[PDB]
Amino acid sequence: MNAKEIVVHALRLLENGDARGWCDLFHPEGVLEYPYPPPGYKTRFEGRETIWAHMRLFPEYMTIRFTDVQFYETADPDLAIGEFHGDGVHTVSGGKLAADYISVLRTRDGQILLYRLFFNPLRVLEPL
Ligand SMILES: C[C@]12CC[C@H](O)C[C@H]1CC[C@@H]1[C@@H]2C[C@@H](O)[C@]2(C)[C@@H](C3=CC(=O)OC3)CC[C@]12O
Repeated sequence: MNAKEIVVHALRLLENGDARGWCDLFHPEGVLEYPYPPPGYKTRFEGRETIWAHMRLFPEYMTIRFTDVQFYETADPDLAIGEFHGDGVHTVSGGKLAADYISVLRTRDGQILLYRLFFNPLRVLEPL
């Protein structure tokens, strides 16, 4: 798949609570980044296993759906840059996360080398 197809397939996996499948999309040496992380969190997760250690916990703590996926037109199909919106619900709290993302994804042969995901960490600290 090209980068834009991988992005949309990745969002679909997360919406279904399938964090294992989402991590499976990364290259073994692939990198997840949160350039604007919530206080305390790392900004960079290197390697598929390190990413999985982090993401495996998500499905139990939160449910999410995405909307408004829009891509800017790049030159190379293995790069996608898109904005979208996520609406998460904390399972225990009932608290809600409403986030506008911008993402940069670099792919190589159907696997993710870089998934750079900008969001406003203030939306995380202020559930609704
Ligand atoms: C930073 C974050 C904040 C909510 C909660 O504390 C869990 C952490 C780790 C997990 C993290 C959320 C923020 C969320 O917006 C994420 C970035 C969200 C993602 C959206 C995305 O495309 O991939 C990941 C799913 C869950 C998420 O990966």
